[PDB]
Amino acid sequence: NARYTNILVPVDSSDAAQAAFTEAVNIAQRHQANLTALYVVDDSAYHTPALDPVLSELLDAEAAHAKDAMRQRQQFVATTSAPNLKTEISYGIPKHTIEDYAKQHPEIDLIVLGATGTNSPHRVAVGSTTSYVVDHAPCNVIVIR
Amino acid sequence: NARYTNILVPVDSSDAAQAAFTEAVNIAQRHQANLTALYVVDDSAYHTPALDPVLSELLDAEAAHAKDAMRQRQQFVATTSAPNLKTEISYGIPKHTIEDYAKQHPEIDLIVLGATGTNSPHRVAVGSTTSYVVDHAPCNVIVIR
Amino acid sequence: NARYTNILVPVDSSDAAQAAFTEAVNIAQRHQANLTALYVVDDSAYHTPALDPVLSELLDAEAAHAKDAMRQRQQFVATTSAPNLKTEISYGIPKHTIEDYAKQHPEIDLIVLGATGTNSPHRVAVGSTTSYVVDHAPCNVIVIR
Amino acid sequence: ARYTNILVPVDSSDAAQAAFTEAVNIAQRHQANLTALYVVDDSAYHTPALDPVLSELLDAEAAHAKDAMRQRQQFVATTSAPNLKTEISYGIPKHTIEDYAKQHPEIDLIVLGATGTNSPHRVAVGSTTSYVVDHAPCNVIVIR
Ligand SMILES: Nc1ncnc2c1ncn2[C@@H]1O[C@H](COP(=O)(O)OP(=O)(O)OP(=O)(O)O)[C@@H](O)[C@H]1O
Ligand SMILES: Nc1ncnc2c1ncn2[C@@H]1O[C@H](COP(=O)(O)OP(=O)(O)OP(=O)(O)O)[C@@H](O)[C@H]1O
Ligand SMILES: Nc1ncnc2c1ncn2[C@@H]1O[C@H](COP(=O)(O)OP(=O)(O)OP(=O)(O)O)[C@@H](O)[C@H]1O
Ligand SMILES: Nc1ncnc2c1ncn2[C@@H]1O[C@H](COP(=O)(O)OP(=O)(O)OP(=O)(O)O)[C@@H](O)[C@H]1O
Ligand SMILES: [Ca+2]
Ligand SMILES: [Ca+2]
Ligand SMILES: [Ca+2]
Ligand SMILES: [Ca+2]
Repeated sequence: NARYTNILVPVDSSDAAQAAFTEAVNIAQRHQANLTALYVVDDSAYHTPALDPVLSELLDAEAAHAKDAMRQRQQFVATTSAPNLKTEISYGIPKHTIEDYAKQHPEIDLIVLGATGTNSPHRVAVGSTTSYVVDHAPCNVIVIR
Repeated sequence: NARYTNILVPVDSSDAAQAAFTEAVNIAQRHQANLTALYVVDDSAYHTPALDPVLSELLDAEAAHAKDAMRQRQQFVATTSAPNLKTEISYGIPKHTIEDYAKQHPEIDLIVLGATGTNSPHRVAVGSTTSYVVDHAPCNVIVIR
Repeated sequence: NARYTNILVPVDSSDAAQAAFTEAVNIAQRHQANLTALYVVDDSAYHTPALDPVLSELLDAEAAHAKDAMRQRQQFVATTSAPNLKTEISYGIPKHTIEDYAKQHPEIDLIVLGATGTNSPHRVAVGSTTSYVVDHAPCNVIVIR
Repeated sequence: ARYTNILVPVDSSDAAQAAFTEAVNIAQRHQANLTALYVVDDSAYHTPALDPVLSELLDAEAAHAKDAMRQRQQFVATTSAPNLKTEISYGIPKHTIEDYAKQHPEIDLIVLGATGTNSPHRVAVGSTTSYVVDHAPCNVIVIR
């Protein structure tokens, strides 16, 4: 019977992304699929070179919070029958970085995304990351709400 | 342990939609969910009352063809372990009708869609019916490519 | 001191598109630009070859109605200081045809569009033809509402 | 009929500056008021302990946006455009631009670049433009 083999679940810090992760674990268990959770630290903030260290302080703190969240997720997955969890934090423009991750790891056959994220839940029904990735992903994409 | 209960798969006459239907059957099998396939006959063409019978002839043929496709899908589904298939042909503006179907049958907890359809596979990676439904659906949506 | 030289105003049969045309003539007058109004007859309806005559009867009537609206538009432009009006009725998928038209005539340096059209004013603030054209046009695009 | 009040939201990109330049061209022809708006995006993830770090960053970005505004004020003085209001706000850009137009309902044109700082090698129209075209109460023109 036909199955997903390699799932990607991009997550920001939002409850909607965490609900997408939870469903991605459920999908991974059902299909006995590999699972990768990816947080992108957005590094595109305008700055002159003089402000490099202030930007690093901000992003490295964001990265550390994201790593603490991934550690809790690894513990959670160990209580399920999903076979594994790889966790990854990378820096870049989130939507581009998600697209490139999928395209440059072509074994990935599903992306699981929250409908919304940290910025726009009381303004749109679907955020611009989700919309972009739906558009540009080389594989199936499921939007969780 | 959450599972889908009632899956809606909107189909046009395209191969992309038929691939979406095949996956919806796989999801319905794995979840033992109810499945409904829905073809919308687009009835919005410009016409004066004098041309009603001409348009009616064209739309009635399209409907009949869609019903032929549906009969074949019922036969397919009987070769699988999916519980059932409800088949529906509706007249309306496709993206609005899909949205309304999901909102008006709120037990629907997944919509399955092809990325593209009959019109633009050669111009876009995601068609405007998909993009509309991803935005406006009250439930999870999965885009199949 | 740049000016437009060759403006395209795609119209459907909606009031919103006619308000677009009205503004296109205003822009045309100001820049002393050439103006082209383009109505696309959507010929993408599902039909087998036995049905071509039924479809053609529908499309020819739509085309004839469009031609009468163009006649009225030529009359209106002659009451203004806008240099001219070319009118065109084409057959194809509307958003594709508009894109192709602007690429076929690269002199075109503005496309003027209504925000919405005949199908979706009660569902969206901007229609799918307009968003497609904003995305895909090789030149500036103004949206009229 | 003519435009009375034009808003031209700008980021720091060349695209946006081309948008600004056309906005001046439109403003002169119509003898419309012109406002240029730069929104400092303040949505970065951060805990309270990091408030002052983010403040430092955003305040520098704001300051650069002001140097751009000053150079634009000087350009507009060379033209017969009636005026330039310059403004710098803090918030989510696309939301802020929408709010600005609905909170100043005299605005009858928004002029935008097709793309901006982040995505010209990925999309033909950016997400800020997309959102404003959709949510604006008035005409919107996309410059490319
Ligand atoms: N930085 C990121 N890293 C990884 N995944 C992300 C990131 N940002 C968003 N996502 C994924 O995309 C989903 C939707 O977030 P998105 O950014 O589209 O919404 P939003 O922030 O509410 O709106 P917008 O950013 O368009 O204002 C999230 O639930 C998450 O799954
Ligand atoms: N008339 C319809 N009835 C039911 N579902 C449809 C209909 N039209 C499209 N869909 C669904 O949406 C999916 C994508 O089709 P969509 O219409 O968005 O693409 P397209 O025809 O290529 O592009 P567009 O119509 O934007 O030019 C289809 O695979 C199908 O699942
Ligand atoms: N067939 C056409 N020929 C020329 N221009 C068109 C055509 N259809 C739409 N347009 C142009 O696009 C503008 C917006 O129409 P659009 O089709 O996007 O909106 P809609 O019909 O309300 O929504 P949708 O088709 O997405 O449901 C119109 O005001 C017109 O300028
Ligand atoms: N922070 C801002 N303040 C004011 N105007 C802006 C801002 N950001 C973008 N704009 C306006 O929107 C136009 C398009 O920028 P947009 O942000 O949509 O493109 P992008 O940065 O290339 O893509 P994206 O942000 O979707 O990755 C700009 O040229 C500018 O006119
Ligand atoms: Ca976001
Ligand atoms: Ca379609
Ligand atoms: Ca339309
Ligand atoms: Ca941007």
